[PDB]
Formats: sequence, C-alpha cells, structure tokens
Amino acid sequence: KVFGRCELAAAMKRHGLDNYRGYSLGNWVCAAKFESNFNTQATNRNTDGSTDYGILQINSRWWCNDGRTPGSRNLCNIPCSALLSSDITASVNCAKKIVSDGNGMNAWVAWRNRCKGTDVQAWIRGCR
Ligand SMILES: C[C@@H](O)CN1CCN(CC(=O)O)CCN(CC(=O)O)CCN(CC(=O)O)CC1
Ligand SMILES: C[C@@H](O)CN1CCN(CC(=O)O)CCN(CC(=O)O)CCN(CC(=O)O)CC1
Ligand SMILES: [Cl-]
Ligand SMILES: [Cl-]
Ligand SMILES: [Cl-]
Ligand SMILES: [Gd]
Ligand code: NA
Repeated sequence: KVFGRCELAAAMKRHGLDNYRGYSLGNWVCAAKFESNFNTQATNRNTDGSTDYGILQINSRWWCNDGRTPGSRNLCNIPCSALLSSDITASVNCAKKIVSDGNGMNAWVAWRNRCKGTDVQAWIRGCR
C-alpha cells in the first residue's frame, strides 16, 4: 500500500505514535516519507546480509525473522513479511520497542539526516 500523507498521520495517531517518547506526530510522518516513500511493501538489502522491511524500514538484524540473516535476533517476535502489510499495526508496535531502547529516532538514518532540527510540523499541516 502507498499511503497518502494525512491518511498515514491519522493511522499513526490512532495507534498511539503521536508524542511517543516525546516525539511529535510530524517526526514519524517525516521518517516514513524518507525511509519508504509511504510504501508498506518497500525492502532494501544492507551489505552485512540483513534487510530493512516496510514503511519504517525495520532491520532483520535485531527486530524480525526472514530465515536468511544468520545468528540474528527477533525482538518483535514477528516474521519480516508481517511488516509489509497494508495494516501498519505490526510496524507501529515494532517501532515503539526500537525508539524506547536508548538511541531514540536516531535508529532511522533518514530521520537523523533529513528531519532532525527541521520544521517537522510541516508534515501534518492541513490534515484534520
Ligand atoms: C499537492 C500537489 O503538490 C500535487 N502535486 C502537483 C505538482 N507539484 C506542484 C506543487 O507541489 O506545488 C510539483 C511536484 N511535486 C513537488 C513536491 O510536492 O515536492 C511532486 C509531486 N507531488 C507529490 C506531493 O505533492 O505529494 C504530486 C503532484
Ligand atoms: C512544491 C512543494 O511541495 C514544496 N515543498 C514544501 C511544501 N510542501 C508542500 C506540500 O506537500 O503541501 C509541504 C511540506 N512538506 C510536506 C510534504 O510535501 O510531504 C515537507 C517539505 N517538502 C518536502 C518534499 O517535497 O518532499 C519541501 C518542498
Ligand atoms: Cl508535529
Ligand atoms: Cl534468519
Ligand atoms: Cl529521545
Ligand atoms: Gd512538500
Ligand atoms: Na532476525
């Protein structure tokens, strides 16, 4: 699924993501745009052999199981494929654990380089 901007904001906000660990709703929509292009099916291979999955490109090294990342952890206790769903529940619960773990939204390289220190409220401007 390719989400529109307001549509993803109202989904994220209904799944509790808004001001989660003090990160405003504009920070999450910002990250999703630059991680996946709002596209739930997005995948990218990393050079160590793991893969990033879904709208927030969640890494198979620590967080989910795809059966091809040897001696890796599955801390969200899900298959990688679950994070490719049009229903963003799996991805959201999975991003709550990651952003809680000590490093915040710096886990998202696209968030750090393109949204941190900018006008993030611009990403929800106009939405009801
Ligand atoms: C709502 C309009 O913006 C729709 N839009 C009209 C064309 N725009 C003109 C403009 O953005 O004023 C120029 C191109 N546009 C640049 C950008 O938006 O950054 C990228 C494509 N956009 C993506 C999007 O906007 O979500 C869809 C088409
Ligand atoms: C031509 C305009 O599209 C210029 N545009 C600024 C104004 N946009 C317009 C809008 O989308 O209504 C609103 C703010 N915007 C939210 C979003 O667009 O998704 C984030 C910043 N954008 C990033 C991008 O375009 O990728 C910078 C370029
Ligand atoms: Cl915001
Ligand atoms: Cl594996
Ligand atoms: Cl923080
Ligand atoms: Gd824009
Ligand atoms: Na894994």
